Amino acid sequence: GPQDNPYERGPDPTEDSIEAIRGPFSVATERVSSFASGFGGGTIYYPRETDEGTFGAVAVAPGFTASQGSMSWYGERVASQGFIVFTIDTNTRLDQPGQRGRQLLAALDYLVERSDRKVRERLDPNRLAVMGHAMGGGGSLEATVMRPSLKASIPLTPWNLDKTWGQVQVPTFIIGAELDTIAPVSTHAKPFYESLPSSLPKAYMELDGATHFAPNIPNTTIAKYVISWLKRFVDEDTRYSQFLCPNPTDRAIEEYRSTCPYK
Ligand code: 9J6
Ligand SMILES: [Ca+2]
Ligand SMILES: [Zn+2]
Ligand SMILES: [Zn+2]
Ligand SMILES: [Zn+2]
Repeated sequence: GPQDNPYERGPDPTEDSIEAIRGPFSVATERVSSFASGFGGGTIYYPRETDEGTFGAVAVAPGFTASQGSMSWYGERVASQGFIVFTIDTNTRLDQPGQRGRQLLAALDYLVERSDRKVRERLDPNRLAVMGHAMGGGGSLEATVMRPSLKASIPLTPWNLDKTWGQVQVPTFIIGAELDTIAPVSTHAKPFYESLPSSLPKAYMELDGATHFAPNIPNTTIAKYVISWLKRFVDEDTRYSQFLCPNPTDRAIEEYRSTCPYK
């Protein structure tokens, strides 16, 4: 209930609600020009209804050679659960993970400092998160080292040649694709996960049979746990702990690792 947490948004969740293509909030968009400073522009998805209060935000980066269109399905699927979701483009499609991390932070700065009134009035600037695919997932990790005040980080089939993330202090949920040949889980996702502190709230979800591009098309297993992670950590919403702990056992999941419970 709202009395025990001012950040709770939407009705009490069910497996149905977290798997839904659209959550309880209707969503509008604002397009941001690529000539915005610090990143390549993007699309801001935001909840229209303001009667429950302001929302946290997640900036969402694509991978190498890719654009925001590869991540577009996250926009309304996650925003309709009560989040501002900014699917960005990078300065160039060839940008590397550190560059992508800086651009994720620039996108969040844009929301806080430069966005239209419609967005700015709906945003709690104290509750921000990052998510990204592949090199953008590497970027999500990088952004958390740069800005430890982030509330959550979701590296999706992440790629990074930097394998060590022990200094990360932000709750991090890594999603791996079992059969990824571009960022193989053996040398990317798994070592990133194991390198994160064992006292950090964290999880690793590996998708059975999945390729590197699994995160680029609607995937209910990805969506329901992305939503739950952001709820738990951006909103401190413990109504969603039930889906994260104990570890999920969905058939689509090859394996799940976590530091449950998240005190
Ligand atoms: C061709 C130059 O480098 C790569 O393909 C590195 C891995 C890119 C992973 C991705 O963001 O999909
Ligand atoms: Ca720009
Ligand atoms: Zn409550
Ligand atoms: Zn490192
Ligand atoms: Zn498998």
